[PDB]
Formats: sequence, structure tokens, C-alpha cells
Amino acid sequence: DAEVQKNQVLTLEDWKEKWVTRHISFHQEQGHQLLKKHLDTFLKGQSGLRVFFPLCGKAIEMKWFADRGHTVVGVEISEIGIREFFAEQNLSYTEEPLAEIAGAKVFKSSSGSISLYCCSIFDLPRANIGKFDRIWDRGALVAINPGDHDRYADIILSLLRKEFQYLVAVLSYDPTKHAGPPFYVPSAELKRLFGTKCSMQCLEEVDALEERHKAWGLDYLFEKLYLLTEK
Ligand SMILES: Nc1ncnc2c1ncn2[C@@H]1O[C@H](CSCC[C@H](N)C(=O)O)[C@@H](O)[C@H]1O
Repeated sequence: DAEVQKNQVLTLEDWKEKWVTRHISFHQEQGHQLLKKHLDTFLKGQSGLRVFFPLCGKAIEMKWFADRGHTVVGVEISEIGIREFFAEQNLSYTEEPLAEIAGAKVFKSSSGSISLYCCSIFDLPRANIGKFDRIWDRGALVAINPGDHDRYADIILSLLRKEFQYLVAVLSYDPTKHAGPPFYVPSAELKRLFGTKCSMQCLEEVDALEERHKAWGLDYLFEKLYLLTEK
């Protein structure tokens, strides 16, 4: 089952086109769901955290963290999605080109609490963005092409400070029922990618089977939230 979607891809241009065409869906209404349920364990009572959001889209959580005094950085290939974030969140921003990455740009809120890099996550190393106390990964790992898991994991690990908390959600479903994204990422895969370098705790497993998965054609859907910290 783990290899069923192994050769399935969406390309960077495919993702940009989903945004252009409005063929992208955001079923996230109050933010996420198990978002706030575990925010306290994630923050571990600290202030002024530097928090990275891979494949951030226009995630409202980025504004929640910024509102609370944390420094937020996101990466998102779609310029359209990034601009929608600032619009939806009613925030002004600047645009600057990225020297190290052809055609790339960074969009930053006017007082700097949110910086959204418009480029591929795989190009981020060249942008010299430093490291992070926290990484928030909802939808990102499960959006990555299965073939690119190791490349993604390596980048994630390279962006972590020595002490960190990395919150990552994965989805369990029958991979023969649905060609991703989101892709099927079993616990075994999360372990393969991060277990050498991170301690792993399952915080919660919930039954996520609902409405729109009627045309997805799924008999079951579980989402598991994991908290990864230094070994
Ligand atoms: N390699 C890549 N680098 C940067 N962004 C990517 C990417 N591959 C996909 N994306 C973007 O990643 C997002 C994946 S969908 C998840 C969006 C967000 N994490 C949320 O839950 O709200 C899309 O907005 C897509 O345009």
C-alpha cells in the first residue's frame, strides 16, 4: 500500500495552475480543526517563537501566530495564494525579488512579523532564511509528491534549531481509492523520514471521514497528529 502512489506527481506548475484557475479547495473554516486542540503543547508556554509554515497556502494560523508576537515565515509556490493571504487577513505588505533564486520573490507584512517566500520549498536553502524554533505542517507533508519525501524531510530537518517542536498531521486512507494529494503517508513513512533525528509522539488520531469524500470514494479516513522534538 505504501508504494501504490509512489510515482504520482503534481508539478510546481500544476500547483500554480490550481491557484490561477481557482481549482483549489480550502475546507478550512475556523482555521483547521485539531489546530487549537494542541496549540498549548506546541507552544510549550514560550514567547517570540520563530515559526515556519511549509507549503503554507493562505493558512489563517500564520496570522494567529503573528498576532501573538511570534515571527512567521511561510513558503508557497503560488504568488496568487500569497496575495490572497494578505488580502484576506487585511494586512499590507512589501514585495522584493530573491537574488539567489531565479524569478522568486518575498512578500513581507509591513512590520515584518510574516514573510512568505514565493518559490519552491526545494529552493529555500539558497534564500538563507535561518532556522526555526517551531515548524507547523498541516497539509504540507501530505501535499508533497511521494517521490520527493526524502528531499522534503532533509529540508525540514535543516531548518530546525537544536531545540524544536515540529507538529505534523498525516492522513490514513486506502491509497487505491484516490490519487493524491493529499497523499497517503503512514506512520511508518513519517518514522522513516524523521525518526533518526526526532523523538515522535502521536498526539491524537481522529476519524476524519465525512462529506466530500463521497466523491473521493473513501470508506475510511483517519488523521493523526504527531509532535516531533529533538532526540
Ligand atoms: N514544492 C513546493 N514548494 C512550495 N509550495 C508548494 C510546493 N508544492 C506545493 N506547493 C503549494 O503547497 C500548498 C499545498 S496544499 C496545503 C496548503 C496549506 N498548508 C494549508 O493547509 O492551508 C498549495 O498552496 C501549493 O500551491
